[PDB]
Amino acid sequence: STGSATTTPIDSLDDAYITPVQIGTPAQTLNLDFDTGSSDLWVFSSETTASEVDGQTIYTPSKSTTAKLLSGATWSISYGDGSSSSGDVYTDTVSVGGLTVTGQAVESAKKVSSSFTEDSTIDGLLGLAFSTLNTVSPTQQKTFFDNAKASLDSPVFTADLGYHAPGTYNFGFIDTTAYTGSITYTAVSTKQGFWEWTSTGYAVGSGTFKSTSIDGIADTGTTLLYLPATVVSAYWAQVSGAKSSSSVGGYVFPCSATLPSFTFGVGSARIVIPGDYIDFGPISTGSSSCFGGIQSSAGIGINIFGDVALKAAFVVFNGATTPTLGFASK
Repeated sequence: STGSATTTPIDSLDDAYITPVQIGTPAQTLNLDFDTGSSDLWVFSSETTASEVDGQTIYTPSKSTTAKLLSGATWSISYGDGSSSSGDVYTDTVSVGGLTVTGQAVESAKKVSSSFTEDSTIDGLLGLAFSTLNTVSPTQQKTFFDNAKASLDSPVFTADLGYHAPGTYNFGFIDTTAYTGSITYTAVSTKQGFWEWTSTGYAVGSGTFKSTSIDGIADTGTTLLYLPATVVSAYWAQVSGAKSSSSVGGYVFPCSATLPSFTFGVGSARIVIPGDYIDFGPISTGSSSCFGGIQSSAGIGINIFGDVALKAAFVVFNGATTPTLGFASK
């Protein structure tokens, strides 16, 4: 089997991407944030504290003939941005782009933090990291991908995120028309539960390539590119007037700037992030100070190849017995 679904930016900055997901019988379609940096499929629901729902579409398990309470199971998750959610668990039928999993754990939120409430466009998350990170207790649950894997034509999914435009998540096949040149594959460590890999270096603009190992995670659920302070300083030094602002919470730059590209290495291959992808617009409405899309990972404890990086590539998440990651230009 295979699946193919379009993923759409939630706003004009590509802050996140939503993908429609069918849950239950009859189908209830919710727009979920596919997150290769976590492993829980959770939704706003009829059980979510009413004051914490503000515009989201909810899953109502009592209206699904295939929903079953997973008795005794609870979940609770905290994300790198300080947001969080928790609740109980149902199993139900879940379909993405025509690919169906029966008995998928659907984690129903009883509580969500303010960041989730305030984002009317995201109805929940669909985790695509390794199932070892799933938070369901006392019986850990599998991701949608883990459940689908044996049925797929090939044990893979691909992320093809757009810049200010829709893109595609495919399951079970590689669309050879969706990228240019060849796909370069690179080793993955699953030791921390992430799609963790090592970039071979970087370049800023038209500058020379610096060969240096950068360990990090491929994370569709993180907006920006978070890299070591040395690398980030070298990038922003090429932008007149750019500076790290403790008050804003990162590097800012004059909105009048033209940003240089940023290249990262995948083996001997190179992925080029155009300068415009690194612009996250005014820090507040009407400001001439703009927020940068490349930020320091110092104090996160891990480097994160988030959407800024991933949207410059066609990315293969290969879930074979020994997982790997593939990157192609597009």
